[PDB]
Amino acid sequence: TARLLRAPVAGTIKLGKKARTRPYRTRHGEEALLAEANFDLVLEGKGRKETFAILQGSTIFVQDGDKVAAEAILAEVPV
Repeated sequence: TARLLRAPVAGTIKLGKKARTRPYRTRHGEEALLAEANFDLVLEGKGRKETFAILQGSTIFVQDGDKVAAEAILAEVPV
């Protein structure tokens, strides 16, 4: 019922100014974040900047400034 968003490349996470998040314990008991507004998540790769539309109600598994590897889970987006 939800799509998983993964990092296409290694890079650093920028949540941005429009981002509104807050603590969230997922259905599997993991400590994460809940998007309480629509915002763009940014992944700064070496060769390109990737940007992802995040919907209100999405789970966010990363924090601003995190360094992530390619294929790391970034978010779970309800459909």
